[PDB]
Amino acid sequence: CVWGGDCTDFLGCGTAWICV
Repeated sequence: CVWGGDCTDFLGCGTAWICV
């Protein structure tokens, strides 16, 4: 749940930066 990222936090919420 951020914006301007590569991956996803929760889907529908926003992106995520670092993901596994």
